[PDB]
Amino acid sequence: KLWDSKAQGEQEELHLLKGSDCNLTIDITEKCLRLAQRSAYQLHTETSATKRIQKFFLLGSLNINKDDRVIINIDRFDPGRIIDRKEGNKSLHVPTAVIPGDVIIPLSMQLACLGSEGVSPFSISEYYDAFQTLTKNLKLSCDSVDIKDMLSLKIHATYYVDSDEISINVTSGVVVPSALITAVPILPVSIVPTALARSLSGPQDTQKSGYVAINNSHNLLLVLDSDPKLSSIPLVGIWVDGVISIHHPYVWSACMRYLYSQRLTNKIRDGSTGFILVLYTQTRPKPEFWECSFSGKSDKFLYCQASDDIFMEKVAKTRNEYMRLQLVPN
Repeated sequence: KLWDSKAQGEQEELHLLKGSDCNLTIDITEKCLRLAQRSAYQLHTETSATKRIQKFFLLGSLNINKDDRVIINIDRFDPGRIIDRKEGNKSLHVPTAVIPGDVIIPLSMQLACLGSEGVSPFSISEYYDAFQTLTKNLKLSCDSVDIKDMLSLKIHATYYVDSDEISINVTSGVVVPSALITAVPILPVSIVPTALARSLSGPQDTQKSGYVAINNSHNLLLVLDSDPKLSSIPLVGIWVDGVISIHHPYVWSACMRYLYSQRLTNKIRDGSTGFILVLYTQTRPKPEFWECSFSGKSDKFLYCQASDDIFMEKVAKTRNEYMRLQLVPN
């Protein structure tokens, strides 16, 4: 045995939305929706044979509240640019300017023909391809763990304009990995007191994470997520700093990242054997140790949509009105 796996506390079940009661909240500022409708109507009037389906992007920020409540605050519309790689004749549709920290939400909107009770948001023809691309990015990324790389959200909006007001039915849908991480508190393991370990047990509310290596003396060495030795060094887990508890969604995101990464080719401890998590919480001077395991289906995902009507005055009252959407999964 590489270390002692005896449980020192209650088991915990990890998932992205566990702390948030499986609920994902979306707040969209009525101003950015109004800009989206304006652009859609211009497009819809610039050509007459093309059916009215506009292609835009919305831009948001990811925020996590007092009680681990995940909220996406979408407040910027960006019509986007078209670029041509010349691989295929069809031109490509891309956001205007991808900002680091921006949640990119593809926005499709169309004027409803007569009446559409059935709502199909984030259809499989486009959402499915987008989510395949998303998980492909999640498998190969070398960057720090980012909660934004863990979900793919799209919005379909059906709108109508009359002389008095603009009315819009907004259906917003998201997909995300379903994997639950089983976590068991375990007894502390000796860590080589390197400079990283000393700075880690020391004192900003910025999350950071890394990976866990082992040396000849069977002592644990903490490693940065940017260390080039990671490609073949034997890895047994991760370290995470800067959260209040294990229920913070950043922890589930880091666990998923460790399990999925194919840049780490020497993961001698994984989900079947159990791997180590060194958690440097903000409420304790020393880290907590957990053994994590997973045994279910690897490529299964959670998804859902929400929809609501909104009625807007033609004149944008100088308010900060917004629309709140929740998560109602299948």
